[PDB]
Amino acid sequence: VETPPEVVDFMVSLAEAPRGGRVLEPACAHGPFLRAFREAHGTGYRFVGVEIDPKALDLPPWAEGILADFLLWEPGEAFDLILGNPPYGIVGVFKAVKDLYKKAFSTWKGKYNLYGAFLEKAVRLLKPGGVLVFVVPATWLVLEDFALLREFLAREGKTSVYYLGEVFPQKKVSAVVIRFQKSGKGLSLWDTQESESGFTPILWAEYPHWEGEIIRFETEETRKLEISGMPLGDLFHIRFAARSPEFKKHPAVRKEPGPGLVPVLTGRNLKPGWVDYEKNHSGLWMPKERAKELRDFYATPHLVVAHTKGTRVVAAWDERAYPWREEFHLLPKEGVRLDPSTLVQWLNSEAMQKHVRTLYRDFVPHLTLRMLERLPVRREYGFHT
Ligand SMILES: C[S@@+](CC[C@H](N)C(=O)[O-])C[C@H]1O[C@@H](n2cnc3c(N)ncnc32)[C@H](O)[C@@H]1O
Repeated sequence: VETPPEVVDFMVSLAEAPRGGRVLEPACAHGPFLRAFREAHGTGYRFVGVEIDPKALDLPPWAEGILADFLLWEPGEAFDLILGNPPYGIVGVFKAVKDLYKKAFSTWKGKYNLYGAFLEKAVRLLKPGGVLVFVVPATWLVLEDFALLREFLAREGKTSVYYLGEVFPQKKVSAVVIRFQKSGKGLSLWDTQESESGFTPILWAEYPHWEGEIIRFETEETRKLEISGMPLGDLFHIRFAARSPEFKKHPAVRKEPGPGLVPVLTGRNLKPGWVDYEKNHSGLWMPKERAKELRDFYATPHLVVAHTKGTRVVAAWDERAYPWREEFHLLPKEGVRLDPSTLVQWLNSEAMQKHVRTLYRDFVPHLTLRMLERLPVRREYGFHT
């Protein structure tokens, strides 16, 4: 929260409304965007603010305050411009309300997130040609739970995404400003440069036929690398480890070492290019040959790629086939032949790190399945014929 001034200024500069138009700020509180817009564009507008907490609603006399749950409020009028910084979070009573939300919002998938709902509601309250400018996390660009939100936006209007990054005081959230015009078109991806005067936009690329696919920062080098290799997801089955509880509810699993016992490995045992079979980080041990009973692949030496180490590719070949409590487990597909040592070297390479960092920056904190499935494998490390 607490939208930094330079961010509010940037958003206000992308905003527009016809003289007399209705300007709305959902989850307004004291109305930071209502005020800023008026100061920058003028008084000739109808300013409206919606707040649910009667103790937060602190608006000037020129603004029409409204106490309601934006997500469930049904006004009788559409709006020209919607400005705001929607609440970031899940389920906030809670589960009770959540179900009404789940039935009210069509883009709601998985645990979703409140900001996605605000976006859909906002678009639905917009009149044709209307404009919304929101600051939100960058997770919806790549995450699976936001696939429906992406399709929605793509089909309802033209979308512009301005990458800001980690601009808020709390540093682990990457922000993005979305400028949506309810006048169908495609997607424009912009980057920004932070200077003393604030942000300066820089057009990165445009996708006029965008229909909701993941948004990435592509360059000629990424494109090149991807067309000249095959997707890792065509050569391997990506499997998931058993969660810690499965192990604890499994007999033969001890919480103290002993002879014949092997440590249940975690992401701390995975190093770039090697596995540390020595240090136990889970506090669980079990007879190696018994791991096969939790997941069959535990008995097969295979490739392990990290999902806990952030947005980078850390991989190793588990030659010993130990039980794992996490990470991605890759099993080659039928007929795929590969060179483990060179594949591993390739995945941990600088070029691979540069490639991934270029595309997804810091949108999300960990490498996801969708990012992993598309990693290009040079045909000289593995192939299916
Ligand atoms: C992200 S804050 C934005 C505050 C302020 N506009 C700013 O930019 O700093 C969302 C505010 O709207 C209110 N709010 C939270 N959940 C809401 C909901 N479901 N419906 C309506 N208002 C909500 C809260 O009081 C909260 O202060």
